[PDB]
Amino acid sequence: TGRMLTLDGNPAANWLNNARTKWSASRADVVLSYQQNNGGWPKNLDYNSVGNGGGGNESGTIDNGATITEMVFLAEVYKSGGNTKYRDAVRKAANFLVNSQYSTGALPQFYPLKGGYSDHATFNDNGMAYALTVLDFAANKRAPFDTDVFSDNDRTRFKTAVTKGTDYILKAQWKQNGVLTVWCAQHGALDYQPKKARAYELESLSGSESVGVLAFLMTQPQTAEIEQAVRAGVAWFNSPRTYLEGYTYDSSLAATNPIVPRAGSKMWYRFYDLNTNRGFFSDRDGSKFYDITQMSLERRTGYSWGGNYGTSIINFAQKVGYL
Repeated sequence: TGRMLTLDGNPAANWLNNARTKWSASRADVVLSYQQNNGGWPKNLDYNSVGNGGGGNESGTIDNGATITEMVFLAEVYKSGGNTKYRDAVRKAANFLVNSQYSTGALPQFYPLKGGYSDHATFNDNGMAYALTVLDFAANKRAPFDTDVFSDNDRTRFKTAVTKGTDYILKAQWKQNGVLTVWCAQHGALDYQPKKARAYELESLSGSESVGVLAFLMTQPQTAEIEQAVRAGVAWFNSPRTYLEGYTYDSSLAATNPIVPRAGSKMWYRFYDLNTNRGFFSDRDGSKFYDITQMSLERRTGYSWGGNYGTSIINFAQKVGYL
């Protein structure tokens, strides 16, 4: 309606609403106990298995759902139970995210900056896209942030951060021989270029992370340029030059080859070549190759090299008429 798309079925919104009750509410004190003084969480943790934390002075991170998940969860616990220590934790977390943001809008994996690939704009593990989703829900007074947790001035700051992040995403979207496509799992914070991360994470279009970036963009006012960018990304996911036809990724078969023939099924690669759009593989030696059986056993079983990534964004695009 107008230039706003529904949030019903939006993958980023679904992640956020699920995060509100990710753990038992009785785990709130254990979650709180790991928050660093800068407002971020230090690592991804399983709060159903760990003991009490002891705070700390290390860098915060958005690796593997950290910080963004905890802050949404604690905002909901505050909404439901009224204990202001949780409100205060959420305030520190939102400030952490904004403090981490580069002038260009990029969000790093770790902050304060640790050097290496963690400094890059990090789409990996839905980090930057879902962090911007959290800030956008906060900016727009959406539950669980419709309590007294934030002021009007806070929301103005968050809207600015979301706008900068959107600008970053639009500038980083990869032009493949003149055609707008999608994003690498990480890009240069200042130069917008695709970057490597770990040895086996090469410069590429990301089949895994580009879904969440498109979902975040679909939460925003659909300007002419944003509509074009989203339609381009969806068209890339829905192209026979991108998906593998009559295949699925079965991780139970990873001992030799998880990419297997299957009727009525499409598969997306985790990594595509920036220029040729060929699905590819890597390994701990940083090599680039096209036959997954050439990979070390530990990397083929220890990391997913493809999946059903496109399904959720293509179905959502169909729902809202973006095909």
